[PDB]
Amino acid sequence: DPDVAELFFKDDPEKLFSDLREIGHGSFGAVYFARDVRNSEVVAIKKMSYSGKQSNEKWQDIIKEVRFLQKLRHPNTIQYRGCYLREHTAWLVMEYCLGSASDLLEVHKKPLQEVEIAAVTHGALQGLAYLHSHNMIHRDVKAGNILLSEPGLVKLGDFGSASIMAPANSFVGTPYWMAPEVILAMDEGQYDGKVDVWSLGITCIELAERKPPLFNMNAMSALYHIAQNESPALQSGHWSEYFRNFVDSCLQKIPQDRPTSEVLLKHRFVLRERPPTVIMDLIQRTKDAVRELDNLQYRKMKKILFQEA
Ligand SMILES: Nc1ncnc2c1ncn2[C@@H]1O[C@H](COP(=O)(O)OP(=O)(O)OP(=O)(O)O)[C@@H](O)[C@H]1O
Ligand SMILES: [Ca+2]
Ligand SMILES: [Mg+2]
Ligand SMILES: [Mg+2]
Repeated sequence: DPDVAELFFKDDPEKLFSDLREIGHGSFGAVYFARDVRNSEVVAIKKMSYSGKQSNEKWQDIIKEVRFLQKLRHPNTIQYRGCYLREHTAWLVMEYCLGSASDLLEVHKKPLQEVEIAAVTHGALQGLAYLHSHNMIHRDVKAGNILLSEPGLVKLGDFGSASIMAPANSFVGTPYWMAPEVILAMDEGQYDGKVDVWSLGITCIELAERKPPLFNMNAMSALYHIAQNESPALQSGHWSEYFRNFVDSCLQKIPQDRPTSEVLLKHRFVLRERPPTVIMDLIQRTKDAVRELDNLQYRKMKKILFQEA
């Protein structure tokens, strides 16, 4: 097969990686914490099976994601380390991140501090401006797809729904985070990288309030709501003016009035001076809490400590 010869390494993954532990579950299989035997380094492995009967589509999705991942070379995007094949299962290897921003919201059962939101937002934004400068669109920006890695960098992950070209016209994304002009393709229409700026605004609210607006409504009704109603905003007046302004700019409903990710890189919310260890401290803050969550042996957050086993 042309695609296997071109995109995959020939090694048997079973010989290269060990101590696999599930750290998540995707659409094609679990995602595992693992150690590369060649250097004792921890990695993340997304196993994607293409057996069964949906084999054709499954294989097609795998290759499409691999081709996208290998194009990426930016510090705020998840590092792709290659892929392997073994018995109808493709092993996509990536640098290992200790958790997602949503895992952080789940561990503390509290929104993040504004300075932490600014740091996470800034990382995700740099990653998005990088994709957009190459005519790509992520299309699924949300806290659950933003990963944190030691020492403390924030990276965009999950390129399963990305577009290699803009403008695009596919109904894709996760309802609560979807931009209005993407929903309007449910019928017909086109859009560009600005749909990610909208999703980033919703994600900012999600980090500030633990959930995106409309999370309390079923997905289908939410879609019509997003398309028809005016934009949501941060609920509380206690956040700084810069943060409130960043979110309101991200959530402009008229696409032409919404700024590109490139322009937002210079927004004061993102450029405001903050401690260079904000993320590191957050991670540590989180590790400490995971070790305290009662039932550490039955935790779904205990993975944040897997590399210590
Ligand atoms: N590089 C990584 N390091 C650590 N954990 C990761 C990594 N990539 C993915 N994960 C974990 O695996 C699960 C994610 O992946 P992805 O977002 O890749 O899944 P999907 O295939 O999009 O599945 P879903 O739709 O359920 O999110 C995530 O929720 C995340 O916790
Ligand atoms: Ca199309
Ligand atoms: Mg995902
Ligand atoms: Mg996905």
